[PDB]
Amino acid sequence: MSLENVAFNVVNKGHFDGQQGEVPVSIINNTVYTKVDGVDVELFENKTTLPVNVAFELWAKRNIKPVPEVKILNNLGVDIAANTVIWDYKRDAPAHISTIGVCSMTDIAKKPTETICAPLTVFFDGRVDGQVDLFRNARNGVLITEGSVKGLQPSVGPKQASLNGVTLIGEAVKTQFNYYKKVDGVVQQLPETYFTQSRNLQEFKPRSQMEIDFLELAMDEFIERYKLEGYAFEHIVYGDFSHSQLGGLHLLIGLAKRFKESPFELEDFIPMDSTVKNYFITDAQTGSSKCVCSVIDLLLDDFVEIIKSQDLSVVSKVVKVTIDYTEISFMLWCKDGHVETFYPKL
Amino acid sequence: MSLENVAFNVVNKGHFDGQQGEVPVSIINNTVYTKVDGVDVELFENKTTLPVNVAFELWAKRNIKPVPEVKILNNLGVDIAANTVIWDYKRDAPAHISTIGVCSMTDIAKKPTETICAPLTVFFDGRVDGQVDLFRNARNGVLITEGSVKGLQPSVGPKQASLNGVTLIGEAVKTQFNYYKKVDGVVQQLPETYFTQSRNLQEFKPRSQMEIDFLELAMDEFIERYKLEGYAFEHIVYGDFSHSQLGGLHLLIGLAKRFKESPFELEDFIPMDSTVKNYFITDAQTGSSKCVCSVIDLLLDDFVEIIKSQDLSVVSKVVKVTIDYTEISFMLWCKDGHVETFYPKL
Amino acid sequence: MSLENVAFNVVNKGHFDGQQGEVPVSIINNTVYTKVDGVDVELFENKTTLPVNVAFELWAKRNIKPVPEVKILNNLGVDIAANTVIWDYKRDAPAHISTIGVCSMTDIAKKPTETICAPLTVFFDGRVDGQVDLFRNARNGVLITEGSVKGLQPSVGPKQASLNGVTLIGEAVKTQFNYYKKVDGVVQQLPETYFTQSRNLQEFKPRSQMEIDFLELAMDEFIERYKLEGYAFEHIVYGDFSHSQLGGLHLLIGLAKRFKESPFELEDFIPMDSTVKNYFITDAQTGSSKCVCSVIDLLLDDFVEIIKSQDLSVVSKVVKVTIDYTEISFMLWCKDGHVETFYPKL
Ligand SMILES: COCCn1c2c([n+](Cc3cnccn3)c1C)C(=O)c1ccccc1C2=O
Ligand SMILES: COCCn1c2c([n+](Cc3cnccn3)c1C)C(=O)c1ccccc1C2=O
Ligand SMILES: COCCn1c2c([n+](Cc3cnccn3)c1C)C(=O)c1ccccc1C2=O
Repeated sequence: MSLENVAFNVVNKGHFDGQQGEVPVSIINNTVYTKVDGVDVELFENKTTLPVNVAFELWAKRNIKPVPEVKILNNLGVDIAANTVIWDYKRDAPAHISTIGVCSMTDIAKKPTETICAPLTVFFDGRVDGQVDLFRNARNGVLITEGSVKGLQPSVGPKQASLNGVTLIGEAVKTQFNYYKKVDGVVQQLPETYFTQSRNLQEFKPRSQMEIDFLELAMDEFIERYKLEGYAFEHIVYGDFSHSQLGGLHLLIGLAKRFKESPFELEDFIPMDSTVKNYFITDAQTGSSKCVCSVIDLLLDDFVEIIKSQDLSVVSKVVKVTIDYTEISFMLWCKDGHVETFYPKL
Repeated sequence: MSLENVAFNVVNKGHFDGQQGEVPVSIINNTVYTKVDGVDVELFENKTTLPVNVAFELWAKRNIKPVPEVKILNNLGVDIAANTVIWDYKRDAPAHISTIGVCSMTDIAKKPTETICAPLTVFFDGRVDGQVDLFRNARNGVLITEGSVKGLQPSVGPKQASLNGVTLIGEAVKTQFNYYKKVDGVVQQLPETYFTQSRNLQEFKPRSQMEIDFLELAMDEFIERYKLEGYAFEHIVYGDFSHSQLGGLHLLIGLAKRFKESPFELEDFIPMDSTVKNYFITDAQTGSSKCVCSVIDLLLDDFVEIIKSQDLSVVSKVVKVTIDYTEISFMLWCKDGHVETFYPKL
Repeated sequence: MSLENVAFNVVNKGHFDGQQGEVPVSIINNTVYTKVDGVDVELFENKTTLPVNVAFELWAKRNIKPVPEVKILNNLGVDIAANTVIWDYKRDAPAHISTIGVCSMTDIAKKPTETICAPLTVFFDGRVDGQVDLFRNARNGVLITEGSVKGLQPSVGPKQASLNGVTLIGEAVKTQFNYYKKVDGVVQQLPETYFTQSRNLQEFKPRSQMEIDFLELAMDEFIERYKLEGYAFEHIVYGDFSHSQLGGLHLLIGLAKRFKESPFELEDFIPMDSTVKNYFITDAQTGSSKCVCSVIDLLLDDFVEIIKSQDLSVVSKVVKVTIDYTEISFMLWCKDGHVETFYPKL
């Protein structure tokens, strides 16, 4: 361990790479600086709740390969990672507060076989040599692999993974993982799940013919083509901006469509990675706004499947949907056999 | 009062909504965090000169309806608001340092009828029940309403208002208010005033045929059409970029026209809401710059009216114009019956 | 000296201009505020390693004329400036930690003729009266002028200079300087040098017919036209995104071409001004990434000249090129008389 050594690696290798060497370091203002040719240059600003120098080290020792999005790990109940740091780029902080064989200040253990780790769900990366076997010996754990594991039934994970804070479907690298989980020394069967698409509002990319049609076509043209009469897409997806309180607008693709033609404000008042997000929206054009707007990025085809697979005979009820391996509650309101609204409740 | 309760509301409702409940809270680094599933998530970064936890509470209890822009309130001499917080999004801080019936740390009173409030100009919102009557009983105050008040002559305010930091002309909600003011227990007659348009440089929207022509047409074509020869629009509005010191460029629409074709730097060295703004501009293309460039966003039609309504017989003089209810001083330079320049002086 | 006076100047003149007057000032949170109509407004946030009030003063007293880019001054070995502050906008801090006749807290001297300055390479600005003569009397120094100096052989500097953080080729102002340097009281002959173009990725402007062709034409079309077969532009300039480790992509123009069609992430892990830059790149489309990607912004014509002026008979060797007056090392890899790669090594 050495602050100056960590700094040397960041300067010379872009991250911690176990290289020998030292550079001069100063710490002020929750910030780490290094001296370059007689002047101080900022290397790291600490936005975590850890000590500046500890956060610096964990950031430097972050996983720089494609890794599961934090929301996936959280949903599977991961407490800690084996011999790596999953950096949470949404929070600009470590996904997990403790480590195993990374950093002396945050380590609870050097190896995941230590008894302190037993009650924790440890994340194992099958791409790293030996970690598949560690998962077999672990009481509680989650495992990812690129291929088959002998004697374990896989769960096909999302297409996308996070690489240095960039969520992408890898072409030059593999981002689709098989998932395995153990609880109390017993291999679990992971449930059937939809997956969120983890897209952003600005450069929203469609991933189906339906989504291409939605973005290109007008509202009534689209609803007609896919026979979505009575499912209240006008409200739920397209959004209603007629009243002071903004109605619906619960699918990300719907936001992307409007943002294209008419910008608006999104306040991310809980800035973290989560399967579904709450935003305080204010529509700049109309002045329609709402304090808590639940937004989820499902493939529109998946959302259509879900809403078409519900009974529409009651006024209001909770609808449970497994998304990203967690149970998301939706509220379904109907009237005379038609949907009034269908939105996630967090 | 309760920090944890305020936090609960922000997490669950997006703002303070008087709901019961508590969440775990940590305060570090002038920042408020809450614990979500074993990890700390940032709720609020304090950029005010108040204590972090006080600023947090005032922000949470901000007015989330369309409200007057801070510049309007400042110009009318408002010192404090009755039973609400006008959040200043330009400064990312409370518009007023004291409160009435909001927060125990900043309250000077629970109700505006208390004698401490007498010398202060209190802001009353007629949309809130009872506040019209409080204004009648108040010695010093400013009132807004959507409609008529019995026995009071109104002043028609700006078309636009601020909703959650977004200045807009409301369609789904009403943003145009009637204004009333009292001084020493006497109802004032508010002066005839122009209003600034409160637009931004990037997505500048024209609001007249003249403004559409200005943006579309070339300089000489426009000046010809509206017979603006001798009023020196070339300098004042379009701007002169021939010399090291940038000449003119005092209307926002003029900046918007050039930014469209040729980007430049604007240093907002006094970041606050004000009827007219001073910027340190540097033109990227030419290298023409000026330390103090006074810029005001008047409707071009209004600006044309003002400059055409002046005597042009003297070399230099001060011209007073009521804008946003305050007296803005302009310097008018003329030569042989022609304008040389006409710009606001702050 | 006076904090309140410095603040008065910033408020009234946009920078320090030696005007008399005072405004109320508060210092909290490494931030300087001033009181305007009963509310605090932020004037300056300190991002330097100096005391907040010292950094404020140096920033206020920054040079607001076109000045050499910091990388140029660093390369020429400048330690200090005579009677001015070169503000480093890349680091948001003073380029030099000490001053001469600027600020009482940072001054080592009032005038550069003081004996403390003898071992330091002082930067002299010939546009300022008397400083040419000070350079003649100085033991160690660097001088810039707009025109000829009697009895000194000039070095023609870059076309571009920095004006208030904006690098530009001046039209309304002169940005091309003659350079002179003295070491141990002896005038030096500055070496023949290429210059970097100091452009940015987003609004990349071509400055030759070759560069226009590169941006417009496809890869194979361009390589054919300029007979660049065997120089491995496919790898070096255009970049290879086929493997998990990103190959090549060492010219800024190459990044600009791809960013146009396909965005990517650049982590500037040493945020300073330097002749060549190291970035941690992650390609959003492919997932191809690399921790240390050396990038230099040479005019493509200059880069073509350099690579065509090398012997290609050995497997690997270091190639030294004078750029921005400093020796930049390139690694040249060849195979059977063809280039494999040619990239800067820092
Ligand atoms: C309008 O209230 C009458 C009964 N009702 C409610 C809802 N809806 C459906 C709907 C469809 N489109 C637009 C608006 N509402 C109806 C018909 C809600 O979705 C709702 C959500 C959260 C709290 C309460 C309610 C609620 O009471
Ligand atoms: C050039 O000085 C000769 C007299 N004069 C001055 C002005 N103008 C008008 C003008 C019109 N277009 C471009 C430039 N100036 C003239 C003709 C100013 O506007 C001015 C502003 C602030 C301080 C002083 C002056 C000032 O003295
Ligand atoms: C692939 O290794 C076999 C020998 N070699 C190496 C290089 N190249 C050229 C090349 C051209 N295009 C793409 C990739 N490489 C070859 C042929 C490097 O550039 C290099 C850079 C830094 C450290 C080591 C090496 C290195 O060893």
